[PDB]
Amino acid sequence: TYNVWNFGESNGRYSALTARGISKETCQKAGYWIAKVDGVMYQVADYRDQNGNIVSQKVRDKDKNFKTTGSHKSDALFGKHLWNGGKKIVVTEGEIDMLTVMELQDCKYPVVSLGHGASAAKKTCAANYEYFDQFEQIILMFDMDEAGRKAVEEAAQVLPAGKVRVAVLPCKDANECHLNGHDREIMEQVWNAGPWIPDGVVSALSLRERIREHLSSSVGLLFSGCTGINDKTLGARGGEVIMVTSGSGMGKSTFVRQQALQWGTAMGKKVGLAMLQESVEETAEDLIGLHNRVRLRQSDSLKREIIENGKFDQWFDELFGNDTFHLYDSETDRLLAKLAYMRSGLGCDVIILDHISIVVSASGESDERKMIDNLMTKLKGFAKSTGVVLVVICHLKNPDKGKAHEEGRPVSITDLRGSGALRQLSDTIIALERNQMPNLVLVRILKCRFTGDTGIAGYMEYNKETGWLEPSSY
Amino acid sequence: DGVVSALSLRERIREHLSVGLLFSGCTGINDKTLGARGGEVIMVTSGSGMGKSTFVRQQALQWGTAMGKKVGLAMLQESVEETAEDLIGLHNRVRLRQSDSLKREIIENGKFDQWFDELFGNDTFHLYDSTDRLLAKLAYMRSGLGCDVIILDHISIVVSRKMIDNLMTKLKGFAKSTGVVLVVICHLKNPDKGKAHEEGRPVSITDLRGSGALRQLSDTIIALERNQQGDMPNLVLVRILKCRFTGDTGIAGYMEYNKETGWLEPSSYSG
Amino acid sequence: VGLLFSGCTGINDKTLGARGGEVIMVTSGSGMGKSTFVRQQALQWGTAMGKKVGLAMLQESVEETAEDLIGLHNRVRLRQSDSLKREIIKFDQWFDELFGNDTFHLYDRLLAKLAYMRSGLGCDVIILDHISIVRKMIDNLMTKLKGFAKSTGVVLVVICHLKNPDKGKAHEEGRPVSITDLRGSGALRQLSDTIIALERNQQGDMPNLVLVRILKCRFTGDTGIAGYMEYNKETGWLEPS
Ligand SMILES: Cc1cn([C@H]2C[C@H](O)[C@@H](COP(=O)(O)OP(=O)(O)OP(=O)(O)O)O2)c(=O)[nH]c1=O
Ligand SMILES: Cc1cn([C@H]2C[C@H](O)[C@@H](COP(=O)(O)OP(=O)(O)OP(=O)(O)O)O2)c(=O)[nH]c1=O
Ligand SMILES: Cc1cn([C@H]2C[C@H](O)[C@@H](COP(=O)(O)OP(=O)(O)OP(=O)(O)O)O2)c(=O)[nH]c1=O
Ligand SMILES: [Mg+2]
Ligand SMILES: [Mg+2]
Ligand SMILES: [Mg+2]
Repeated sequence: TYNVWNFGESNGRYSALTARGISKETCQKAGYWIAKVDGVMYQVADYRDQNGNIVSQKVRDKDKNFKTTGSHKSDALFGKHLWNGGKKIVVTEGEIDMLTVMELQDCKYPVVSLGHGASAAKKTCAANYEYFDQFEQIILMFDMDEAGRKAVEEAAQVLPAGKVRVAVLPCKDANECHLNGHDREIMEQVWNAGPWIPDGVVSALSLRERIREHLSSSVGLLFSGCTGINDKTLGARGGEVIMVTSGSGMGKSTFVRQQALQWGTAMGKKVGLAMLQESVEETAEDLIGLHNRVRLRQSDSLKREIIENGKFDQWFDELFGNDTFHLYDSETDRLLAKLAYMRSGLGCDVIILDHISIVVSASGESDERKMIDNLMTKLKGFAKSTGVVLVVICHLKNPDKGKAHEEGRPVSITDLRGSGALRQLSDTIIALERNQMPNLVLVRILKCRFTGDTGIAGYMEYNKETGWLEPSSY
Repeated sequence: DGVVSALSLRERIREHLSVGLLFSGCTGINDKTLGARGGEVIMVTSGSGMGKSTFVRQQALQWGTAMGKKVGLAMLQESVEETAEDLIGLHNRVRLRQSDSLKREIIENGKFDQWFDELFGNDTFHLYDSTDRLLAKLAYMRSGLGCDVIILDHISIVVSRKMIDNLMTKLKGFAKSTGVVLVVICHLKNPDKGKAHEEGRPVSITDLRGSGALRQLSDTIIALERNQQGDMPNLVLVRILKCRFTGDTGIAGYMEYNKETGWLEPSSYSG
Repeated sequence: VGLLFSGCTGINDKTLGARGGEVIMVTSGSGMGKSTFVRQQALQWGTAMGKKVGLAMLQESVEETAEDLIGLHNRVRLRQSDSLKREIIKFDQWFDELFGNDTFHLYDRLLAKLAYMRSGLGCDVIILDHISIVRKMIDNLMTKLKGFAKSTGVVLVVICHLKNPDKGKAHEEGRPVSITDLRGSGALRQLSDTIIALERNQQGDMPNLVLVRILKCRFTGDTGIAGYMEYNKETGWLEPS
């Protein structure tokens, strides 16, 4: 705080470092020494300019604190003044790493250190562009941490290209490789380092193993109720978005719960339901009677009879014997956190997002379209990063003229309600239509990205006594 | 001052003029707009699921092998393994992704490595893995790789009105300074009256999402249309919408899809 | 009367040509031919008029806008014929025929360059090719250019664009460009002196018949349909019919 501390007025001494692994000759060469002020021994490093004049002290205690004695610039490097050229420099992260590298080479290669570290490296590298122009190769030697990789990624932009090489280490940095006897690896990473490879670009030649293992694993997961759906779309796949549409009360949820039953029972996949039309008391209740080929909630006489005889526990045990059903009950930020907890932690493979029109209309926004677009692209980014089968349910809008959508109207692809990016970022669109013959439902495949065949996929019938979607003939 | 006289400019004009890249399939394009040139930003437009990626992938495949120029992709929409498998299947005439029993054959026969080194044997193709960071990556590809064709697969997911105008001015300044051939895919807006774009509706230049400067800062716009719920779903119509260098616009030709192989090949059709 | 226009000879029949101190705007859509129409007036005011012309190609480079002039003066579509670009490389005789004088001055912060072209060079026709790459920043720029044109008295021709129509056909298919269709703000139809619009049926029977519309005139005042020009794809000159 006061001024540059002189070694005479602070009882200075140039000695070795036993617990770090640095002899006294390298500390005599650089200028790292120890003062005795305020009783406790304080270590101190010296900053010089390009000429060689002392500009700053840096004082560290026994409990790893920092203390600048005065004006701290950004164009001041720890270890810069000793060299004024050369063919190869090694840039470190901390300050003991410079002593570590100059210990093992007997002062033969120019080694500099940063004055801020990895937090403010871009500021001290942008102002130091002119010092690195007189050099021929630059070897960056940072930590093997997240902040170290971020600093070596973001600090190689302001430097001249073609000279910046990055080395890897099995330690944290150079000092643990100096302590643990790994003095044979750090001497090879200086002379032979890794060339340019920024994250984001991938060469087409060095991709053989990933393409080899990628066509080995997924694929499959057939549908149910009809054959033409699997004849045209070839099932549901990881990383896709299948969007099922209908009118009002046309059977857009019954088909999805039937597919959830077939995918949770016949194939053994963990299924995560996000039902927002009803509570969790109902969407786990109808599956019992649907597996037992009846209508459970739609008959009051059978409810008391299965309460009395104890058959309800038998029906609960024969269905939910495995942990294959994860329910959810009802901002748009925490819902994706729930889906990430269902995908990463518990391990779901089929995630159903029912009735999306009450997560874009229940949020307070002035403009609905940008919110729908941002939600859809963030959900697609989630489904592409994790790679999970994701079914999403949305609705239709009002026609301009003619019949209504709930009386046999053939739907078009522009009838999706809310925006026009619901069909641009979805991977399969299935529409269900019927006419109130009140049970003849037809399936229209509007868009398929995997195959190409669209149009009428088939016909089904809804059973009013059991609750299944049976295939018909017509 | 940075003014330029037209008197002391003789050698710069003489050294400048000392056709360009051609399109594969629908040979009425390179007769009408006279092929692709350096410093161009080409726009590709169609409806939802009409074959924009399918059309641009064949152009990448035919500019990566028969011309010998470096090709840089940017698949912002999907993973690089999918587009790599699609390129490998498309060059060897055999539809690979949409066949399950054929993918497991070539990994155990050992001829997959015979397919891999035939087309990726050179350092031609360079893939990208998913605002200013993407521009920095593309500028790094152009500087330290020297690629001639750069493909941007989906511009709608880049937007996370003036934010699109600034991006388009920045891409135009990049393609003007570096002189790289840039291909950009963009989408159409929701029609408010009549049929949809997927049932053969003539696409105008008005239908562009986001802003209105997508047609004021680009050099050429190619639209593709095809009747989806119709009699045949593969006969496409190609429409040139704007060309600064030639000017002649309109209907170019017709192509079919060839469901077995996947090559967009031209065919004959009167009207 | 002042400066005359070459092609569409109903303009100087209606607004009596251009005059000093004016701000001329050409408003058309994408693919209508705004740069070719202003290029022709740049060519016809540098050799037949004898006036110093200051260009500002903010949209294109300086190599294309010079080769375009060299080709257009010699009746040859130059930049699009590959065989003729290597046949003539007689090129220096074509070069010193129109660049042998000190008439044309191209351009590769902008107002300082324009004030240096007016003061230090003596240019009387300043052409600004693209304005959209530069509500406050547009109107402030228009008032600064208006104060500059009032202080100096230089003819100024600036290209701007049209907005996106919300109902009906587009501007590229025969819709008449009204006075409302201007981007940025509403001061573009209040601070200029004349507005010339070009209309041509792109997706039509013939794409090479442009109609010219006058939208405003502070001297004569009469507006409406001017005439009809053809393009002559072999040559490239907009000629009236
Ligand atoms: C498809 C179909 C449904 N139904 C009955 C079963 C159910 O009681 C009801 C539809 O079941 P739901 O799936 O609950 O209705 P929905 O999802 O279409 O409506 P919403 O948009 O509000 O979510 O109609 C028939 O009777 N015949 C049929 O063909
Ligand atoms: C071009 C074409 C594609 N197809 C089908 C089969 C192809 O595997 C599939 C590929 O279409 P895509 O290229 O994936 O469609 P897209 O990229 O334009 O749409 P998006 O914005 O969602 O990315 O389309 C046909 O059936 N007939 C055709 O003529
Ligand atoms: C006027 C006219 C131009 N053309 C052609 C010649 C040129 O290739 C092109 C000229 O149009 P441009 O002058 O380039 O149009 P623009 O400047 O308004 O738009 P932008 O630069 O953003 O694209 O059109 C014709 O074919 N017939 C015509 O009548
Ligand atoms: Mg429902
Ligand atoms: Mg695509
Ligand atoms: Mg122009």
